[PDB]
Amino acid sequence: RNLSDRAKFESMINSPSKSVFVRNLNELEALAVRLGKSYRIQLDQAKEKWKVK
Repeated sequence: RNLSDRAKFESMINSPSKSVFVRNLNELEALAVRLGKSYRIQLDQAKEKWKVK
Protein backbone atom coordinates (compact mmCIF):
# COMPACT_ATOMS: atom_id res chain seq x y z
CA ARG A 1 0.00 0.00 0.00
CA ASN A 2 1.22 3.52 -0.84
CA LEU A 3 1.35 6.54 1.51
CA SER A 4 3.33 4.35 3.94
CA ASP A 5 5.30 7.19 5.57
CA ARG A 6 5.68 5.04 8.70
CA ALA A 7 7.59 2.51 6.59
CA LYS A 8 9.90 5.27 5.33
CA PHE A 9 10.59 6.27 8.94
CA GLU A 10 11.27 2.70 10.06
CA SER A 11 13.44 2.21 6.95
CA MET A 12 15.44 5.38 7.51
CA ILE A 13 15.77 4.84 11.26
CA ASN A 14 17.04 1.28 10.63
CA SER A 15 20.77 1.96 10.03
CA PRO A 16 21.61 5.59 9.11
CA SER A 17 25.31 6.62 9.07
CA LYS A 18 26.58 10.13 9.94
CA SER A 19 26.44 11.89 6.53
CA VAL A 20 23.71 9.41 5.59
CA PHE A 21 21.68 10.53 8.62
CA VAL A 22 21.74 14.22 7.63
CA ARG A 23 20.82 13.53 3.97
CA ASN A 24 17.94 11.38 5.26
CA LEU A 25 17.13 13.69 8.20
CA ASN A 26 15.61 16.39 5.95
CA GLU A 27 13.01 13.95 4.57
CA LEU A 28 12.95 12.11 7.91
CA GLU A 29 11.86 15.29 9.71
CA ALA A 30 9.24 15.91 7.02
CA LEU A 31 7.93 12.37 7.42
CA ALA A 32 7.93 12.70 11.23
CA VAL A 33 5.67 15.78 11.03
CA ARG A 34 3.45 14.00 8.47
CA LEU A 35 3.03 11.00 10.78
CA GLY A 36 2.31 13.13 13.85
CA LYS A 37 4.07 14.23 17.03
CA SER A 38 4.81 10.92 18.80
CA TYR A 39 7.00 9.73 15.91
CA ARG A 40 8.60 13.20 15.85
CA ILE A 41 9.99 12.40 19.30
CA GLN A 42 11.58 9.23 17.89
CA LEU A 43 13.08 11.38 15.14
CA ASP A 44 14.61 13.76 17.71
CA GLN A 45 15.88 10.65 19.55
CA ALA A 46 17.78 9.63 16.40
CA LYS A 47 19.15 13.18 16.05
CA GLU A 48 20.54 13.12 19.60
CA LYS A 49 21.62 9.50 19.05
CA TRP A 50 24.22 10.72 16.60
CA LYS A 51 24.59 14.30 17.84
CA VAL A 52 22.67 16.83 15.68
CA LYS A 53 23.15 19.78 18.04
